[PDB]
Amino acid sequence: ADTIVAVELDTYPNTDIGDPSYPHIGIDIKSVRSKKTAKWNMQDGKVGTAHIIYNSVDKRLSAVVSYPNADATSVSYDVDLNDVLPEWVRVGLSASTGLYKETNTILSWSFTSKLKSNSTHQTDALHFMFNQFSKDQKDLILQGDATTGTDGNLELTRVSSNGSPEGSSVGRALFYAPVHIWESSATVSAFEATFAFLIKSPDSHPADGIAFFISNIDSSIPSGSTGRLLGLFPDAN
Amino acid sequence: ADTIVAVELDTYPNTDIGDPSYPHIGIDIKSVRSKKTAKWNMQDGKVGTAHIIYNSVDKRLSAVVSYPNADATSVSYDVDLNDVLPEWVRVGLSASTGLYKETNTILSWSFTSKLKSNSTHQTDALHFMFNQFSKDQKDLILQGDATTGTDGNLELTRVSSNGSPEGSSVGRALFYAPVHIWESSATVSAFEATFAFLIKSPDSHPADGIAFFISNIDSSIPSGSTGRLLGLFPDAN
Amino acid sequence: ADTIVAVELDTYPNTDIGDPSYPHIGIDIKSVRSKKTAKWNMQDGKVGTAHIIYNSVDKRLSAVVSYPNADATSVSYDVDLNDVLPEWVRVGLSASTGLYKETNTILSWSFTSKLKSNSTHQTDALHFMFNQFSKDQKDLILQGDATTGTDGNLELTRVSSNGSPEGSSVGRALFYAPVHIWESSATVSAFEATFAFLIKSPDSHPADGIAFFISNIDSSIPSGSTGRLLGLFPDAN
Amino acid sequence: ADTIVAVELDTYPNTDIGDPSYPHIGIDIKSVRSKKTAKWNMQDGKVGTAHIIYNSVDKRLSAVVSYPNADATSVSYDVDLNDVLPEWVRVGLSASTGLYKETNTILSWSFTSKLKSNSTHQTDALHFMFNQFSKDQKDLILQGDATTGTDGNLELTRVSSNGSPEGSSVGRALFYAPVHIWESSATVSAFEATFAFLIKSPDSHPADGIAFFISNIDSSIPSGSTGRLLGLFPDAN
Ligand SMILES: [Ca+2]
Ligand SMILES: [Ca+2]
Ligand SMILES: [Ca+2]
Ligand SMILES: [Ca+2]
Ligand SMILES: [Mn+2]
Ligand SMILES: [Mn+2]
Ligand SMILES: [Mn+2]
Ligand SMILES: [Mn+2]
Repeated sequence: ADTIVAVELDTYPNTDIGDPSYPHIGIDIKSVRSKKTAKWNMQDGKVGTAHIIYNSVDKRLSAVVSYPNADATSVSYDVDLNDVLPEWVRVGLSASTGLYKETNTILSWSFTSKLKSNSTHQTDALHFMFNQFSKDQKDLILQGDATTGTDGNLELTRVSSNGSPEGSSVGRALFYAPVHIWESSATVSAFEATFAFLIKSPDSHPADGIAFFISNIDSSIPSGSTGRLLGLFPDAN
Repeated sequence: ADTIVAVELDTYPNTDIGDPSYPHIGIDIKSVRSKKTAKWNMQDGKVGTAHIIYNSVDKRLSAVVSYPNADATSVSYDVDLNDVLPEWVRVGLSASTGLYKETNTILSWSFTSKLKSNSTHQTDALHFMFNQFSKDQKDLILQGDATTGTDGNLELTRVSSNGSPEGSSVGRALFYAPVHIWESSATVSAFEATFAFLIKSPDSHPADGIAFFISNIDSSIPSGSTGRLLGLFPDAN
Repeated sequence: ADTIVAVELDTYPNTDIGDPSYPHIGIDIKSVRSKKTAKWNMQDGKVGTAHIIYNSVDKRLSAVVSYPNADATSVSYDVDLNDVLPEWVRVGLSASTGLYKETNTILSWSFTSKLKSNSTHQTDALHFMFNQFSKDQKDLILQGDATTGTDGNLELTRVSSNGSPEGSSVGRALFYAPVHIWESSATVSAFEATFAFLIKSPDSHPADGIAFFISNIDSSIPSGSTGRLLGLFPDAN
Repeated sequence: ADTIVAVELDTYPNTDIGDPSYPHIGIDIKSVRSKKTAKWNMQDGKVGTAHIIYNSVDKRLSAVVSYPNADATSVSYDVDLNDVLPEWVRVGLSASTGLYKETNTILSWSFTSKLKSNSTHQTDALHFMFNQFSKDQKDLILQGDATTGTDGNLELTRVSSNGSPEGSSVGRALFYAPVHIWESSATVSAFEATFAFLIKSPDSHPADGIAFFISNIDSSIPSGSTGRLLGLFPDAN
């Protein structure tokens, strides 16, 4: 009733769980215990951009977190979303804070996803494009402390009037229209997403990080999703 | 609180209103009293396909209802949706029946729509692709007697087990995610849609017709939307 | 100077090479000796549709040849196009005949391909859409006996005035604009293509088959590309 | 044999022709004598972005040249490209210099274009995406002094090693694949393009300007296309 696949950006390495010793990216299937991990070179206060693709033919969850001038960090995990995700899913954004401070602002957001059938070709599909959120932003489902329009951006985490990334925070947002994972006569399916993000830390010990996650249209933030729980996974591991 | 712009397919010409004397297409702004009209050559039991575009620069509501081998029928009206539609709209499908019988089945359905901002370029946008509806069809909002999956199609109107188009009927359906008409820093906006439809009449006196309409996320079928009221307009004219 | 990756549709099983004992699909890297194979259930005179995807993160050449009502046939091979294809490639269509007769008509043709950079996001990319070829068809590069506009279709192989698939034939066609495989600051690349095809055989012993292939902008049909050589590979194996 | 429709960015107002008295934008059909004009507020050394759309239903050439924080400048002209452009066209970029200096660098470039037929729906079409040009840039046709990869950008005009916009210059570039304006069974056609540009002037008296133009696959720069001739129109007016 509340299951999710997440692609997470980890700034604050919680050794106690199983994350490497520095900032890392990887795939989480069912829990905080990411299945695959990788090391990315944090650039505090710098502009970033994430990417993520997959499909049934191959069924391989892959990611690419890039930085300008800086070199690429990727990770790939083999999994059957067919077996994991609800036939119909929802797409949103999560970011987190707790003891540590950090900014979680989204500049641009893009989502592509299609479904190939038996009939002939070019069956079903959907796209959502973002470069600036509004005070309106009505085809979006925000959770908790997310803020849209702050500075004309999707700000997952709590911010002040001067910047000052707040702590002990948590919220998220998902596109209105559900998504279609797999189907009766579908033999070739696909998903594509990219997203620029902006993490800012006055501290050298930045918060927790960000995260792009897939779950049920019903997905809700659990208890103390705060902290390293990036509001993707309850206390279970 | 319940306003709409509609592109309608009129099979049953109700002289009493203002529709020409044979089947016609045109633009309806606020009421049944379509603003522009045109004559299209009905092909009962044959496969059809509608199209419709517009934008602010130009602000001209235009349409093209085609038939294979058959020649094109188009109509164009000058209007300010900026002035008419809610800043945030919804996209759906309507078809109608009353004293007259006719089929209103959708084979394929496509929706494209984008928003150009000041920042730089390629700001906001969305796409929805359809070639076959499901028993599921969960990212769709159906109204009344619409049926999804019947034969793997979106069937706006009431059908029997042998075909037999039902009469005195009415229903519709809209994509889940709202749409974004105009905005703060948007100076160049656009909308694009095409759709194949299938109207079937055992009778020579076919029902009412079909209709592609834009309204509020709140849009609901009025009283006796049945008949020529194609469930787009209440009794007001 | 003349290298290619091909996704081929094999109707006429030439045991002497290494193809299974019935019609099959698979990946060919450098030669006729396809690297991966699979069994698809031919439906002579019936409408078909092929699909094919891949990318660097994963680097896995995958395919899906479907038939309506009929079940799916797929194959997947792990390869480094980065290491194989010219930084800049060309996209076309090949089909073949020799001792055996068969039809090789294309109804629809679709090509999607993009390149993700370091700068920010949504870097480079291209699309080409086909549902009917012309007597014109000017942004297409046809080779040999291919015919465009015959019946408003791309007909790779030689046809008569009554149908009568010709034999001992060979030709192909590619989109004008070159394609961009990999690049300096590209860390996330992708390719997507689908295509409906129509193979017709008065005989029970149909020709050779079809094939979607990637090569150099310079790609030319070799000697006796005819036969099982599907005009993709010279005599080398 | 050499005809063109152009959307031009005019920095250097040549009163002697018919351009207003300050920088302006407008539509040129057959000649320098733009048919429609409008006033845009130049921002030297600042980042800009142009847009342009049209189609048969409506047949209205429209444009939007925007600047960040700054307000929009648009122009619209009614014309029959069906009657003017070759059934098959080419898409490129032009910029100009002469007595006056100015920079003409392109950051991003985007092209969308489709063709609706009788068959059913979603007939033909093409897309080209740009955010950074290469030393390679092989699916592009550059003319004269255009430079690709200079700083990872398409630089239409002649630049030095320190910047120093050169004078008395002229060149352009077009996408490889031709374009399809109108056709046999096409009743609903469309074209869409946006583009960010960067004009830089050490002087207060900047060169000539930029220009997005449509012509024949054969289009070549005429004599002294230099100057206000923005290399779009020969000496004829
Ligand atoms: Ca952690
Ligand atoms: Ca009527
Ligand atoms: Ca063979
Ligand atoms: Ca001038
Ligand atoms: Mn972790
Ligand atoms: Mn009417
Ligand atoms: Mn073989
Ligand atoms: Mn001028």
